[PDB]
Amino acid sequence: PEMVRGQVFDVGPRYTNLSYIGEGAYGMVCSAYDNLNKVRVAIKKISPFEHQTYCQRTLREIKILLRFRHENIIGINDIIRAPTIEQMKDVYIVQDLMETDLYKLLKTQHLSNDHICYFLYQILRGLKYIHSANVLHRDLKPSNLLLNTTCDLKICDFGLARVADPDHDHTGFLTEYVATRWYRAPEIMLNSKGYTKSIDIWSVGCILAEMLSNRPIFPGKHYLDQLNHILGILGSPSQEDLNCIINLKARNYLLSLPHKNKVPWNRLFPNADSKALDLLDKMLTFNPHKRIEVEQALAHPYLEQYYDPSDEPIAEAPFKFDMELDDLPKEKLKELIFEETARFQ
Ligand SMILES: O=C1NCCn2cc(-c3ccnc(NC4CCOCC4)n3)cc21
Repeated sequence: PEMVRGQVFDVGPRYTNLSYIGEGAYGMVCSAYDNLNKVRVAIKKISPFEHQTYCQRTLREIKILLRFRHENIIGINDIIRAPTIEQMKDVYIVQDLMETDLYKLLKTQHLSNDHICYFLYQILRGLKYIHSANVLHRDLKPSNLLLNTTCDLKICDFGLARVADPDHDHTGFLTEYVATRWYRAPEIMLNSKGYTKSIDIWSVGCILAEMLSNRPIFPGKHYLDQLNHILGILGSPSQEDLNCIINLKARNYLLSLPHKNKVPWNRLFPNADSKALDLLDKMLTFNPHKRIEVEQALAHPYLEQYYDPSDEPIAEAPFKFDMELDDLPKEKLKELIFEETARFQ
């Protein structure tokens, strides 16, 4: 029973030579050698049966990643768990080992325009597949973008993912949100539940600004401060942008603010490619209805050396509806996780 620094990692005999990677709200990740495929892999240990929320996230991810098959999306090679529902306390997700992530890379490395261009193309190609399956990632950020030595990119962590539900997206002002603050679209704080595809596009726009300068574009220190950073760059929303905001608390908050001028992209990023800044502007549009869609972003002149619609595949079977796991307790979801992972036994 290998132990990765004070913790049980029961993955053998197939997985040996274990070394710690990271840890978080997704469980704990480690590297290990696979004696069957003769290569090193990544193993994610999840213990979700204590909390119902963790049961949802585990099932969500397993279900999505098992259906998805795409070069720019991390696959699941194996799932390790106990032979019975009674003995099952943990779930181990085995994935292809990646060398690093874009969060770690941006902390120490300046990217050339060619690297920015290629990484962005890959994000969008993976995102086109995700959205074609009617799925929203909802937590796109540099630590969820994995890379290898040849600059291949894979989107990981679908724990917070949901099936798109545009008809049920409206909500009140300052309504609680789970996804990472710096990459949150402005509508999240105003009137949106984050149930539309446009929320992922905003996150990609933030990632692009981050690749251009090695600094987050909207580094809010807390929740309402996020919207101050966004408005501090985009300027005051137009009358037309405000007409889409019909709940009065959000509307009157925006109207109460002093007039702010848009900070031009060329001043924020004076070394950036003019086409990169034109695409950035379209992804970081205040109005989510006017915001560029994934297929238009792929067709933008900035990505013309890579744009090939016949080599940008879509999902064969989209997810019809969102799984009603909001009220299902940790026991019915334990049986669904057990059934979903049966194939790997
Ligand atoms: O689902 C996940 N939640 C968030 C964290 N996370 C990482 C992975 C993962 C998968 C395959 N390889 C690697 N390699 C690492 C990348 C970082 O730098 C060291 C090597 N990481 C999957 C997840």
